[PDB]
Amino acid sequence: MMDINEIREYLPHRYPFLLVDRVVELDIEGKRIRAYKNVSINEPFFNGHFPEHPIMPGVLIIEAMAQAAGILGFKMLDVKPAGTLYYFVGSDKLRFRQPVLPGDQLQLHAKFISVKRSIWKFDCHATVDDKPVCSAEIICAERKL
Amino acid sequence: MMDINEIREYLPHRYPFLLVDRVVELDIEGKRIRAYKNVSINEPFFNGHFPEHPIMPGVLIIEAMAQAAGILGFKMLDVKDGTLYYFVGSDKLRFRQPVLPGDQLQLHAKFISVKRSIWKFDCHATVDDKPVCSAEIICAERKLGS
Amino acid sequence: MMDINEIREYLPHRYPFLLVDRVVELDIEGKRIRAYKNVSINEPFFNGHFPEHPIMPGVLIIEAMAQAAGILGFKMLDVKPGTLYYFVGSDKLRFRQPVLPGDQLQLHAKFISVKRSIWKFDCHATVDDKPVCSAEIICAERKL
Amino acid sequence: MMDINEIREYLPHRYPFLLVDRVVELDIEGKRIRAYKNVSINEPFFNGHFPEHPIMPGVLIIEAMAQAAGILGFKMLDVKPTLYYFVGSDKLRFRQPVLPGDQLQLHAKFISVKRSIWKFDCHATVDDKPVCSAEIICAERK
Amino acid sequence: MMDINEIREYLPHRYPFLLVDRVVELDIEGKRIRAYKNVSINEPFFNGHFPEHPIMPGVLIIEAMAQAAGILGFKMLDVKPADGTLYYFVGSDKLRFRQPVLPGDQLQLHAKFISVKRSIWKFDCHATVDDKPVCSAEIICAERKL
Amino acid sequence: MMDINEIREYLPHRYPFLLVDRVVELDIEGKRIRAYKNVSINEPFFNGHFPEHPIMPGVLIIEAMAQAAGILGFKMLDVKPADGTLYYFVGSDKLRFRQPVLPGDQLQLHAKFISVKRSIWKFDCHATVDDKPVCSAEIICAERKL
Repeated sequence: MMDINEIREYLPHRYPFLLVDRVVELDIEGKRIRAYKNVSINEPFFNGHFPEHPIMPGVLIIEAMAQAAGILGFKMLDVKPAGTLYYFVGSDKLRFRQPVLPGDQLQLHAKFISVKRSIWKFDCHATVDDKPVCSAEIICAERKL
Repeated sequence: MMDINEIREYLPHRYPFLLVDRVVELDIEGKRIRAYKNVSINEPFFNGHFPEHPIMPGVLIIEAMAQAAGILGFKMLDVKDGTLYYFVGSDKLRFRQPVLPGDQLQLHAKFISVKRSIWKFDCHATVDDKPVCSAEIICAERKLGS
Repeated sequence: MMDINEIREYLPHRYPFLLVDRVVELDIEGKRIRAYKNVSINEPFFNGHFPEHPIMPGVLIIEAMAQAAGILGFKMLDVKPGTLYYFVGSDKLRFRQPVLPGDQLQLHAKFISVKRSIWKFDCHATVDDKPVCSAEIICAERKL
Repeated sequence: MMDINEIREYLPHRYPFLLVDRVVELDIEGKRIRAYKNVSINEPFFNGHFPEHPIMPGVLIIEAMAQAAGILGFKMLDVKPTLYYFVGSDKLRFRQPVLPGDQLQLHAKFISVKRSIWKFDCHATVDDKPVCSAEIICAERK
Repeated sequence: MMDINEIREYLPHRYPFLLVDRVVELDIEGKRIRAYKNVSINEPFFNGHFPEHPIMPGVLIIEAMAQAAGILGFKMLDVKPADGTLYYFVGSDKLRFRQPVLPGDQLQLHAKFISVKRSIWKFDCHATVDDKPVCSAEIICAERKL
Repeated sequence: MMDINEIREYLPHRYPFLLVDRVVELDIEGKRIRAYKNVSINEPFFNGHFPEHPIMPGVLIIEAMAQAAGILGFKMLDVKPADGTLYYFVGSDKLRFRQPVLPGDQLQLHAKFISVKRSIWKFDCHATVDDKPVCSAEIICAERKL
């Protein structure tokens, strides 16, 4: 497990862009991670997306996954960042199904695929109550701000 | 059972002070309600309470409870307009364990009575079924603007 | 007198949860404190409490008193804080009238007793010397 | 006296740019107003001006003054939902910084209007000491 | 040639999630649009992404493009989308980021119409700063109504 | 040229009051400076100034000019960064606005050293959009310790 403070030792992200509230399982060997992001109406983006109809942005669901991928990529090499960041460089298959709503517990999954040099590929899935909500193959480049 | 949109039809509260994200059960016959508030680090009060140690203000837990009760009240009398149940007191209130980002604050409100338009509710808040806060909420019907 | 920066040396709270704008009197022999919070429509919480009807949340009034209480606690023992007085409970908490934009929320906190790490304060809040809220605040002095 | 709800009926400004918390006196006879803005540490502009040193931006003191003038203007012509656009000032001066916990007193005295160009004599004070003073010039629009 | 007010007539997005500041060219016969988003340090997301190292989130560039696409949509089918109607971002194949967008940059947004089988629309979008390629992707929206 | 980080080494201003997004020209010999501030609808003040009619507060334009002047002041005397010094805005003359700045505009900031009497500086300042005048004033500062 990992609470918000540990999470913040791995991600430089801060308000209003830290989209991982907890990491429930770190399958150290399976090279995969399970974490969630509580979706609440008391978040800053809801008012603008959209007035009268709150729907968590999809791009934000993407960002949530990449952030989880990042944590994983670090724990795998049993290290503690320095600044060091898994820069979101691209993505292939990227899809959404049902929309995420206030009150939902966005579940995040990321599985290690490859890594050619500095590039990393992850297979990420976001789900609400087991029902799939998003899926994409995230691509990151280990960089240093 | 009601989502954020239904919730906002009974509570006049708005961002950044709407602290009930969903109502799982509204037993109008038993005159009680069960709902919750998702605690996320991505909320505006965390940066200030406290930097480097996110802890949901207890006063917000009270606020979340009073809002839970409020929904029940409005429902009990089909009260829509906007006026609310003005939080006027509590004889006893206690906190146990702090609430943290990631928690799902479970809210319980049970209608007790109403004399002179003064409502008393019996509320409890819990996380992972462990008790977090309990208190007797006193609200008094009033029109916003009075 | 204590300006906002001295207050921030004692209270770890920050925007948008620092609810004491100035400490005006500190009576240590009598174990009481007088401070205040300025209410302004230019505060983040007003847009949501409530649209077209700005009223300072009662819970925030409580928060302001608990915060003033803590300053008093540290002051009573010459402490120069990572200690925090956690709000662990309250007895007979009551609100008389609502606090509105333009008001100067006066905060009074008086030491009642202490049993180890559990402190009890007698608190009141007033606008133009009129009662607005009162309660017995219970705090637990703990490491943040 | 005018509370915040009435003020919001004469000014189109809304959070985070409504800088008049209360109108204590509105002298329609003398064509002048007396209002104030409560300065609290819980305002959005303090974190950025400045970290460790909270000082109300002089420009917001100017804006607060212009806004008090605007309430006078609208009262005078009984204007409901236009705007009193800030077009200038000739001599503007700041004497001391305004800090958290200060009650920013705002004074506006109507001077004249010609071709829809309004001119007001403004002053701001804290604990009755002078903080700012300037001649605000506005022009109706929208 | 649309300003911010006209834009808010087509997109239901509002603060802090409206990322199209101006439409410089709307070529309907060419089924393509050109708009931009002024990037300023004075925006809510920079403090969190990242402290002392401001970099516009890539995901927000994707969002900016999906918004420009939506504006092109409505204009194409000559409608006045005054009814919460929206182009719900459903997916995207091949998405790339070629360099960080920083404050002061003027995010140039380009969206080219492609297909439209049933209610699912497809757009070929590119983002550039100082004419240099920044991002590129294939946005797939699914017209629905909130 | 100066990017946002360099700018933040000279100016202590932070969100939401940093109004210089980039410095394009620093002419020491001529004692002038050219910088700009990107105006985006995605900024905290627009919602309040005004709802449905976004206009950049003229006073913020003043602030933006004073901030650019400060940078000029330091560069002129080769003053190394974070000095803990602030060019405190203490007064002005001939302040005039000729037209509103709107979302999408790139506010151009010009500041020209006029004279210095010990700690009191005077600058000749102008702001423009698309090279057309928007604001002008003589900015008087007092170099003091933050």
